[PDB]
Amino acid sequence: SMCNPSACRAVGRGLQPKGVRVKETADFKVYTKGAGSGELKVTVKGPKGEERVKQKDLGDGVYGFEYYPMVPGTYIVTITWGGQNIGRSPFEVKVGTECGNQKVRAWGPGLEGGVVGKSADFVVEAIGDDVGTLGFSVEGPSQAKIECDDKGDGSCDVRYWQQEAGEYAVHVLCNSEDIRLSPFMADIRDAPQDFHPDRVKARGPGLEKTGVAVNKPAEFTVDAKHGGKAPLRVQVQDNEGCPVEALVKDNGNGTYSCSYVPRKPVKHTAMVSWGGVSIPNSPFRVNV
Repeated sequence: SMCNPSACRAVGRGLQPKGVRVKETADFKVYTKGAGSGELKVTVKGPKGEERVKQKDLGDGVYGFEYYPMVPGTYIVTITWGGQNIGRSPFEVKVGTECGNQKVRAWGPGLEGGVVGKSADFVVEAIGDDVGTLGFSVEGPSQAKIECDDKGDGSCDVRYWQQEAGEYAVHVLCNSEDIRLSPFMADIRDAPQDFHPDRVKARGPGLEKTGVAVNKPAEFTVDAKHGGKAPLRVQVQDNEGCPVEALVKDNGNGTYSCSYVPRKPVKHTAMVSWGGVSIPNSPFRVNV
């Protein structure tokens, strides 16, 4: 027909051994296209026995799943294609209690996705002023090379590099415990041919080191004519973890007229990724 479970992949935060906490949605996807004629079965076993599992057909042999852990402890996720375990099934998942006082937060394109052979980066900035020890590790189809530089500013930049497509688990640890939402599931894509995230320049008043005022429409342009075709993502937030609104007008030629309005003369951070990869100079730290 013929059944071939080795062509199946099971990825998602709901399958990671550590990091998931109670009252969180534990999500994961299963890829089955190309695995021949078969049958997918997903079971989640917790300390309370059977766990409810919501399934959603994502098209093209991809199926999304969500279970909702309520009590800490060990959960087992069994994923089978024609009676044979898929990938690393069964998955042992240790669900923790509600996270305590967060001393640090993390955001950036490298926590959500990236491109093969390209740098996947994010930033980890301090909450308050109680200093500790930050830990980083990345698990996936290949061993990523991690680099992070303490900046004293309280926000230190983190980068990891790989050369294999797939989903990676990025762990940010504060005093040897996964911070909230850690591990972060990054979807690393294979590089399009014409796509050059390098050379995607973003100039403008809204991105300069100085010169941005509060309640002013701080604009900037993202010229990307020789960068292939790939989605543009603009994300802005202040010194706290609070996002502020961005507006991205596709001007139709390959350039973009981007706008965001700050609402505090406090330092904002504007991240511009092209095809899931930080363009040069991003993260833009703007003294608004």
